[PDB]
Amino acid sequence: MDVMNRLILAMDLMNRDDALRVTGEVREYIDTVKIGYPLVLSEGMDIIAEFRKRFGCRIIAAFAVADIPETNEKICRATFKAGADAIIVHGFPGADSVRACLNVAEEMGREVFLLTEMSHPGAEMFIQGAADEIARMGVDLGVKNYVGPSTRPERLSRLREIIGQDSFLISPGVGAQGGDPGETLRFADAIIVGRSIYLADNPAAAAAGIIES
Amino acid sequence: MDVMNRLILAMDLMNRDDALRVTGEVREYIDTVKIGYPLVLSEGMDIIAEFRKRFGCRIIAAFAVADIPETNEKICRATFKAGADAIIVHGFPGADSVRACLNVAEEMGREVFLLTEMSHPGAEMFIQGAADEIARMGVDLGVKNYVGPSTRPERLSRLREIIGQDSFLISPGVGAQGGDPGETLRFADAIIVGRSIYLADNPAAAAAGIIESI
Ligand SMILES: N#Cc1cc(=O)[nH]c(=O)n1[C@@H]1O[C@H](COP(=O)(O)O)[C@@H](O)[C@H]1O
Ligand SMILES: N#Cc1cc(=O)[nH]c(=O)n1[C@@H]1O[C@H](COP(=O)(O)O)[C@@H](O)[C@H]1O
Repeated sequence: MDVMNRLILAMDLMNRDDALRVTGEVREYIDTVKIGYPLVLSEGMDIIAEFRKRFGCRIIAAFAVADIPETNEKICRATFKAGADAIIVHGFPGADSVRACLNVAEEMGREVFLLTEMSHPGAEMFIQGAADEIARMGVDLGVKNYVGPSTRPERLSRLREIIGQDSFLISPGVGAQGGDPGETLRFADAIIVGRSIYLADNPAAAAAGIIES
Repeated sequence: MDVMNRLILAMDLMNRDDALRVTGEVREYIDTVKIGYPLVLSEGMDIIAEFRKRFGCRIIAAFAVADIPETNEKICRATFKAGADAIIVHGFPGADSVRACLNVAEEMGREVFLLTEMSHPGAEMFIQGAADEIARMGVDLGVKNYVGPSTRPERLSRLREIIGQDSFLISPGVGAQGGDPGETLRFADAIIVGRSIYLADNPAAAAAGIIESI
């Protein structure tokens, strides 16, 4: 995936009008948009088609997939049918759940991102201790795309080590959760940014600002 | 929560027509339906309102919520606005992510179910070794409703031990994944059943048969 400006917009606004406006305003800067459940549960899967029609930006469905293999397969099918380029899947439910998603993505020609360690404080309780093994599981399964935390650069460094230079790594937690764009991009290929852009008075200026830095 | 016949239907059919037809066939037996992302992503969140209108069943949103606190809060907000009575939330992302869901549920008069240990084989890799501690975290947070695996009755037993007899416990993995209805109801208050009913030739007979076995 060639992410324009190394910057992925996390569009977690929950009404259609505002989400469309803000994404439109930053389209000169960003060609890849991460759409998750706050927007999808508010406006429907039809929102993915709408973004493709309006903007011709790649769409990553941030659905943190975390069910049994049979249900993960259905979720991936529904999400790729709607037009997502990629889906984010949790590794902590284990290898069979991840494989189920890889099998659908292989079949429909789309991508899986493996979420390895999360960026919020609570991630320290259980996920962090499992994360290096989760990332190594991903590599053994042939996963090529990963997600790891902007808020813990030492952990993001370790996860880049495990997955190698050829793997693709994107990282949330920049801005509102306290991660730095520059320090993150020493390990991640691209940064994910939501609130620092979408809650700005001038989203385009906020995006331009991050990019210029 | 009083689940009729201790049986919750997991409605994971992916089209509106089949989902409404199958649910209508078993409505005599079941007043609680677990609706997950397979149905919601195929048909929209309006399907929740439509089930309440047609059936008046309780709806548990099986969304395995597993994001950062701020995002979990927005998912719970959207879900309860859509008319879900309860939502399923993962414990593995930690206490702050579960507390975000509890906060919204409290504000809206809804219930959070904490998914401790999952029922599929992959659960053994990472989740199982954290599951007792996740359950203890639930107790510490004041969680009253939990989910644990029919496929590992000794783990389900341990979950019931940790949370005590006054917490409510529901359990998937019955039928298709190899769990036994009667054995699971030694420890769980209610069982979740999907494919054994909704893939049956006569779903009504499948549900009646299950209820008879218990
Ligand atoms: N993907 C993902 C996910 C995993 C993680 O560990 N940390 C996150 O912040 N996220 C998501 O990234 C986005 C971060 O947005 P923000 O820049 O903090 O506003 C949100 O959509 C959040 O749900
Ligand atoms: N809730 C939940 C979930 C957590 C888990 O550990 N195991 C499950 O099977 N489930 C869900 O319960 C249902 C079990 O359905 P079935 O009876 O195996 O067809 C599915 O909706 C599955 O996604």
